[PDB]
Amino acid sequence: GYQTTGENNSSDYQGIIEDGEYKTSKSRGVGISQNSDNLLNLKSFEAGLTTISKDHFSTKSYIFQEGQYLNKATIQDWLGRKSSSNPEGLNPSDNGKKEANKRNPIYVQQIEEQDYMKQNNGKLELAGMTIGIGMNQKDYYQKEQYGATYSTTISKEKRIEEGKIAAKKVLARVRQKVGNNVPIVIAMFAQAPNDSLVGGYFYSYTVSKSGTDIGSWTETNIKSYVLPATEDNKLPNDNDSTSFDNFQKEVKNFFPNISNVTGQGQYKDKTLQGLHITITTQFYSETEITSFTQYVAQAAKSYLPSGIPVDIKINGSDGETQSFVSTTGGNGGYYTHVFGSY
Amino acid sequence: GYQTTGENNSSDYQGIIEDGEYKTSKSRGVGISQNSDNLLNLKSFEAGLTTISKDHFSTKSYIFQEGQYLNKATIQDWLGRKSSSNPEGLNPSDNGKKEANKRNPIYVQQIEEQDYMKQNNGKLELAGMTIGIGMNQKDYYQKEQYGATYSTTISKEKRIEEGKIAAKKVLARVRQKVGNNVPIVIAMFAQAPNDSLVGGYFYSYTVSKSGTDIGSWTETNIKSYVLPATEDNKLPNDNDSTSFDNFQKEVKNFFPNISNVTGQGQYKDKTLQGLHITITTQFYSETEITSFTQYVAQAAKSYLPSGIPVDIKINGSDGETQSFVSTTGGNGGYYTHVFGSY
Ligand SMILES: [Mg+2]
Ligand SMILES: [Mg+2]
Repeated sequence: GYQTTGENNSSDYQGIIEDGEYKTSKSRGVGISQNSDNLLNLKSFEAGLTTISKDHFSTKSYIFQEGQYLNKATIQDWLGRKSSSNPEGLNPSDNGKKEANKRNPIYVQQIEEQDYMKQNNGKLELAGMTIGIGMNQKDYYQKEQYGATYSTTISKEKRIEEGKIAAKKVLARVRQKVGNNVPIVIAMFAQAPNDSLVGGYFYSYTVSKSGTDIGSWTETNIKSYVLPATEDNKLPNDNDSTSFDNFQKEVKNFFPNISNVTGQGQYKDKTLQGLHITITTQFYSETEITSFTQYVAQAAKSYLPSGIPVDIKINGSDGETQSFVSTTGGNGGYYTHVFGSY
Repeated sequence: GYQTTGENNSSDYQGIIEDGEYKTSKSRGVGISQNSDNLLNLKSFEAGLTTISKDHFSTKSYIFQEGQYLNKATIQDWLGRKSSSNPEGLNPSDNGKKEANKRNPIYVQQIEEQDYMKQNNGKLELAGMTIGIGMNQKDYYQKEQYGATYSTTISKEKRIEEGKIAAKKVLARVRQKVGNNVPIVIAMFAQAPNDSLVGGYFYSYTVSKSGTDIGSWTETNIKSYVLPATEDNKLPNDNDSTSFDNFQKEVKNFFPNISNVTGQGQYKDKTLQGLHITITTQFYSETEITSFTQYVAQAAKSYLPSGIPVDIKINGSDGETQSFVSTTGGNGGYYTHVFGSY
């Protein structure tokens, strides 16, 4: 039969085990290949789809089911170019043209489904769905076989337009599979370019309560930014940026050997929501790890912006995590853990 | 001047920053080379030296100083064979013999110092010291240049005897450097062999309150054991072993792809004190990580021995830690953290 994973709570969904195995997505793997040139796009797409879901289908009242209605083959077809051989393709036909401004580009890069279930007489019933559609900003391609990479820059306006076109087709198709009564949230994502140190971002969503017409769109403004910031990639808040810089300076030279400090800040508009930081250093003893971990927690509380969740992973040179330091936010909240040897 | 790292507390020592840098050991690095054929010996030696220290020099009343009195060069000399060129060597002279039962073996493999300080008029003063001496069980060596590895098996009796001989020399030498009034704990360790999946163990200690004579020895019995257990390497408690096996079985097949589960159990005599477990699996999405992490916490609470600290690191296939699950012990205590993307 089915059992849940996890307990009922206000932060995460319970998931599903069926017949002794986690009930994996019917499209498992498709996102890896669709994002091969920048896997951070997969990670931010998925993370954002889950937060959008949490805002519409409460973790307290829905169980999360990995998407079952759209399988890998179907998503692969939809992500292909339309042709007489692939009539369901959402991307434009190959007009044969090699010029970046004349070709029909790939507008649609990834699609994921998350299903939200309610319990009915010991059985799960589909009660909500979130669909993400990831749209290219740059579409990379080759003029020749193992040859050089070119790109078509898709304007924000065109991306938005083609996203709405794709959303309407996806909604029509999904409605045939799930029926007319399930609320469906469709969330539009902009893929980061291949050289980006952060994944892409969600820019809008719509909620279809019934039918196939697309109603309003609600614009969204959650974005991630690399740390430390640079002249070309500034944070929305300079004070947060200088705070990070202070933390980095305070940590970097703890040992004779310099420690690398990088991270991401998540913003809603211009307001910092959280920090994720990774420190990488060379440790040569367990007591060095204990001391550094204490000092990182001190430096974080002193110098990093307060009142927000901060997670700091402390890795050795080989990438093995030796400790971590965190606060959920509020105040007096840092926590540490060292993954020591017996 | 000096500042501490960390806050005053009952679980860890505060450490020392001097002139903007952590005050590293004067023998930093020596343990890496002394344990090259099994680095788990370094890790368990250091971890155990810290726990022995905590039992004698309270974390609430001493600051930890990385060993300053014995430098790398001196430890290297002491760990060498005695000769007219190296009169301070603690290991026997090279009698030139190639037969494993005729050669003088290397008895002494590693030495580490930890210093414990009290504050006096804004200055730190040496108030205690722990010295570990690691003794071989098997001593590996070559009869020829880039040639084959042989070993001398050193009996438990001989190891113990030679350990006491080495301890007395180390005590005499250290007393000249630190004076006659500082309590010195000398802790004897047995190196694990080169193929061991666990580091070695502390077998005895003595406390020198003054002078150079070695008093009693107190036998100790903390040991680590690999998980899952095997016919050749059983846990001291079969019920703990079968409990681990149950946990492993319950986790292993969560995904279509099998998950590897290994670990260590720390025992005092025959009584389990704690578990460290590492799970390694292939994740393809952030929702898979959330669900697995919940389920690991459930399985741990259901099936693993209760009333002890358990730490479970959950790694992806590339060794990157994706989440972890822990309880300090007692009851209703599991905690989880997912290192998710924004
Ligand atoms: Mg320095
Ligand atoms: Mg299976």
